[PDB]
Amino acid sequence: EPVVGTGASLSVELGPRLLTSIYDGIQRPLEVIREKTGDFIARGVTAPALPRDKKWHFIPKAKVGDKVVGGDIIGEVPETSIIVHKIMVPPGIEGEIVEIAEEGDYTIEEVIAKVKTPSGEIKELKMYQRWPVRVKRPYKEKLPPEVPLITGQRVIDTFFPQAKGGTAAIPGPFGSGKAVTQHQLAKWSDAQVVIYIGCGERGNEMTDVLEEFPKLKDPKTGKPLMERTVLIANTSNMPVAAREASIYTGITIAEYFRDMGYDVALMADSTSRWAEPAYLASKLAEFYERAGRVVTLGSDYRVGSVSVIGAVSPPGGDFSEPVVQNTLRVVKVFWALDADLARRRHFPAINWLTSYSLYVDAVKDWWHKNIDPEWKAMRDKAMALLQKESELQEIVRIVGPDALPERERAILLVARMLREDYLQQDAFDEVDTYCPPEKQVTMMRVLLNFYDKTMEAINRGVPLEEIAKLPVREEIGRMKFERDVSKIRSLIDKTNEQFEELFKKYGA
Repeated sequence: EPVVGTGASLSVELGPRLLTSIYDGIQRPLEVIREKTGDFIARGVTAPALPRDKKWHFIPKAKVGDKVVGGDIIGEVPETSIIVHKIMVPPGIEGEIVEIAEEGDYTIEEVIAKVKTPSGEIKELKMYQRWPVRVKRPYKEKLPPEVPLITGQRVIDTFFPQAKGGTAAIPGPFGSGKAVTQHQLAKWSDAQVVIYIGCGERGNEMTDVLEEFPKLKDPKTGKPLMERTVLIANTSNMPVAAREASIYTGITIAEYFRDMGYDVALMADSTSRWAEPAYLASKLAEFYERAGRVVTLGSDYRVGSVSVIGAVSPPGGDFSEPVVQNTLRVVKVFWALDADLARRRHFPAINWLTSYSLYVDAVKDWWHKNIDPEWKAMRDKAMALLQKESELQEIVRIVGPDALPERERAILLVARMLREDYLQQDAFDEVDTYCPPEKQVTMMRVLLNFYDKTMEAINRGVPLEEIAKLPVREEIGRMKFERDVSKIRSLIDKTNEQFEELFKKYGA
């Protein structure tokens, strides 16, 4: 073993035709054959990765004379109907642009540019580039969690935010119908690009993909969702070596898009031991370490991100070890899908007592500045509400509802509303399949004002049975189905008037 270095350098190729592509853990097209891993390097057999014959339209964005550093965008190629693919000087390369393509059509092998480094080396630049998957793509700076990744799902966006660049986790195997939140996240999050790692996929869980996935429309555009997605399959008779590798391959394609200025979401998908602890906590850590929002390389000042959502399919129902206990230490957000919520058909079945996100403080300020100054104070009060509900329910189990004073009945009432009116969301409703930021905070105020007003009326000796059947209530329940946000907002003044009436009819 004369040679050295730990690896052959498992490169990935990064250029046009990533999107719509379906690869495996090392980057070869659909329906492919067998590799081998280890301490040392690895071997292969055959495959290509981005077409060498496909002709791509290249628009130059720089003239001969321009000084460039690694990361600068020298050209643009429209890849799909959605993504403009941005062509960057590979990292490590700075100089004078001495020669540059004229707007036209080229294959990826062509030299679109040439750069004179300061030693004097002319360096040849094509529309694609290579990177060692095991090595984190560099950037200028890694910014603090700060901008939320807007999911359009109320419980997530309000109670358990994901930061752009953050890391979340989520139970079970992705491609299954006990949850569709997985899918919902992938299509609604305001990332531009999605990197999916479908993983361990079984028996006809690959046929779920190749058949349906290219038929999926992207709700923001009505174009294939695939046209802003890279797909990375981890099936059963593939080697352990192309599974261990995959997340790295994936996160690297991820880094490549954020380097463009994109926000990308990356979704991973363990199954019954995603490969076959020890120090293997580090191997996972350093995967998740590679998530982040960054000032990208470039001479312009450009921010991109890779936020990671990781699915946690355990050995089963136990959710205690191995992969499960370790992953939760690393991640900053857990959305706990709870089969008992699912059985009561409370969807999304995210348990509000046991999920958690450490990015609330991080993101409150985006919410306050751009959407509502009252955001954080509100989610807080809502949660306090729901926490109280949790406790009263324990007791009411033991002693029944008759024991309860009005005040308490008022709280179970409003909690209940909070649960059915806000936490519950209709993934299948044409309006409620997505709840924009401005809508979440309005709905929130409506409920919380109802609450404010409920207690007050109670403190004023109004019967709760009166409030319970107050008309505005039934409208509040339907709220989520209203697309016109200010029709929703009017429920506040409406709640007020109905309540005023109720003070009158009891006078005092």
